[PDB]
Amino acid sequence: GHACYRNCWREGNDEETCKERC
Repeated sequence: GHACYRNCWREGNDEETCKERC
């Protein structure tokens, strides 16, 4: 499971960015 809300943002996106995705 699940990195689309873990380091998803920590890479080079915001906490909302992944939101629209995952």
